[PDB]
Amino acid sequence: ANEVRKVKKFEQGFITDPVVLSPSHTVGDVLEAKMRHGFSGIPITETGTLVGIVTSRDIDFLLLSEVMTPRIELVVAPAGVTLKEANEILQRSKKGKLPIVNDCDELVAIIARTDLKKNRDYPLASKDSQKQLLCGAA
Amino acid sequence: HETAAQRYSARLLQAGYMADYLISGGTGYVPEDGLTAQQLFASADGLTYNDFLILPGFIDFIADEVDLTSALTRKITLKTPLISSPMDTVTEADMAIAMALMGGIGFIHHNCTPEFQANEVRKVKKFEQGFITDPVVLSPSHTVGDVLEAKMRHGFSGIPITETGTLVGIVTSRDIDFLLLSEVMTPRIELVVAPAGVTLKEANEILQRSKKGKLPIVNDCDELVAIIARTDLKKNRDYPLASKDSQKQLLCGAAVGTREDDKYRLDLLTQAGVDVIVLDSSQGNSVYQIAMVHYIKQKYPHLQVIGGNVVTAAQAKNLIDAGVDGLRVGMGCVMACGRPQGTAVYKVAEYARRFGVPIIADGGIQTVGHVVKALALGASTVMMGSLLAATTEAPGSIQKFVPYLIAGIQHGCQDIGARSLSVLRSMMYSGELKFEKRTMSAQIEGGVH
Ligand SMILES: Nc1ncnc2c1ncn2[C@@H]1O[C@H](COP(=O)(O)OP(=O)(O)OP(=O)(O)O)[C@@H](O)[C@H]1O
Ligand SMILES: Nc1ncnc2c1ncn2[C@@H]1O[C@H](COP(=O)(O)OP(=O)(O)OP(=O)(O)O)[C@@H](O)[C@H]1O
Ligand SMILES: Nc1ncnc2c1ncn2[C@@H]1O[C@H](COP(=O)(O)OP(=O)(O)OP(=O)(O)O)[C@@H](O)[C@H]1O
Ligand SMILES: Nc1ncnc2c1ncn2[C@@H]1O[C@H](COP(=O)(O)OP(=O)(O)OP(=O)(O)O)[C@@H](O)[C@H]1O
Repeated sequence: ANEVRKVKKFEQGFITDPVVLSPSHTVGDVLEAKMRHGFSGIPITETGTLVGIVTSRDIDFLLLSEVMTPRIELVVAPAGVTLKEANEILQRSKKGKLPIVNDCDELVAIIARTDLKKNRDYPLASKDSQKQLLCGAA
Repeated sequence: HETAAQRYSARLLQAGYMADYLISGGTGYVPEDGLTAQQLFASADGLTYNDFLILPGFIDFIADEVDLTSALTRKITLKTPLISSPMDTVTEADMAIAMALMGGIGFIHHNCTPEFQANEVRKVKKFEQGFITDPVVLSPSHTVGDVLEAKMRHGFSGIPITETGTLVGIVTSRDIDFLLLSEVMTPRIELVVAPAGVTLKEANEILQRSKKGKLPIVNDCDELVAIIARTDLKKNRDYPLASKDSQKQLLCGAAVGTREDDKYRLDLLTQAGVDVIVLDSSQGNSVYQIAMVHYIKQKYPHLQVIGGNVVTAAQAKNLIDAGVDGLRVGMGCVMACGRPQGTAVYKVAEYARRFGVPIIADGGIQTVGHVVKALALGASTVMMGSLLAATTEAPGSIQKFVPYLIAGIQHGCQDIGARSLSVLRSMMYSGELKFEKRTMSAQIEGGVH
């Protein structure tokens, strides 16, 4: 059921199933996640999908808990956007993450700049009537 | 300097229990067992490092108090008794920096155009630890494609920019990832540049606030002088074994040939500021090497000169009294001349020592045991050969690898019971250190084969 959920929710540019950490978290248990999942730019709010980001450059000189980015991030997707619009925002912003936030002013999805370097046109879409990927189960 | 009998009797009296100090001094008797070095080489069998052992002594210090300070030449001194050999397969500007940061020295090889060797010396003298040596600066007139490919040429991609060469801005992959333009990238606005030359620990604090990947170093003229990269600040180590000159920058040497065409090579290297010259030659005692020696000492009276290879006291005499300040003691390690290396090192070291001209035991060293030996026989420094080839510095990393040899030498000179290589040699020449020969049956059983 988890795998199928993961597959139905793909969204092309956005990160499927992003990791949010809790502002009540000393950085060592974030810094090791780079040793667990490999990625290391983590968005930060109470438990799930507010303050900004904790990112490798914030930690690479160091213990502390939340002496990193408050709610003060650069330009972001204000509700939900086309991938082509976020591609232009990343160009001006130069930063590596781009949050998407809802009208309640909380994170709802996130983008990574490295994936925007490599996303493609897929005319052979294989999408359902709800415009998201088809998948099967044995 | 105190003998095993002096140290045992004194250190026993530090713990506590007469006419035993008054009837034989601090020499409270020890058995004679094994050969002094002068006896070992008396038989006129030509020994090499596999043929003898050093009978263990009395230990009264930890394996981390074995001072390794050695002397390279009459005036250059090193924190480590190692050297990288002047070979194309071993030493270039990268390994020369790596050796000096490990307290040794490196000699840049000479199998090249004279200009290339002078450039590789210049690259070593100007190291500065945290800063990027020889940064790449691009012109505001270039189209971005000829910057974006440099990432395909040199691999890095945060290029500082100004009129032709060492600031008006920067360009980085983040300025270029989405696209060809000619100039649209970050103009002068930079988040806390260094206004002049600064301490590396100050730049370490500036990068923490600034969060950017590059930190320009500028001058009161409002132009670049150097640049720092964040990735190097994450990793730069302590190097207390400094190997620095009086001007507080790295020592390095250069090999030169002895040909008539080499006064020009020697000029370019002395203009690049090289600290020491090794006269590369298969046999050093030649009229045109003694001419080359007299020529250097007549023209550049500051430059230290290490005499090309010898294996006899007669060769060592002719080069010393020509004025050289060192000696590569090694030859023939199929050619009809040469000497067994262990006998060469002992005989040349024992001769040179009369004048104070330390030697350099180059040739056929392939274990840390052989290093400890070559240092017990009289060599002041050991020149690591192809042992360093197939490391990542060779044209598994020299910075990580040299500490192994250091700890090995220290453990050795601890079992021998000598607290510092200078004491090891003093203990050898005074006949306090005892040696043993080894039949083939005694080394076919105990290692080696
Ligand atoms: N916050 C995140 N939550 C979950 N996965 C993420 C997250 N950030 C990065 N990833 C994973 O890594 C990929 C993007 O890598 P990215 O360039 O963002 O790494 P990074 O955070 O910059 O890593 P690093 O700091 O080590 O360079 C995504 O496709 C996804 O697989
Ligand atoms: N959208 C954003 N707006 C503002 N600041 C951000 C944003 N995303 C990340 N940051 C912060 O900016 C700095 C740089 O992070 P960024 O994602 O741009 O690169 P990075 O993950 O450090 O990349 P890299 O590790 O490869 O050098 C960090 O302090 C980070 O917390
Ligand atoms: N401007 C430069 N000129 C010359 N060498 C440089 C320069 N910038 C970086 N380097 C080289 O690149 C190495 C790594 O630097 P850095 O991590 O900052 O690369 P970068 O500019 O961020 O490259 P990239 O954007 O591809 O990751 C440095 O140790 C140095 O050897
Ligand atoms: N010292 C600086 N002061 C201000 N801006 C700078 C400075 N150095 C670089 N920049 C700019 O800041 C942005 C990010 O540069 P940065 O050095 O962090 O990227 P980078 O590390 O080279 O790229 P990457 O994250 O892929 O490794 C770019 O627009 C760059 O031109």
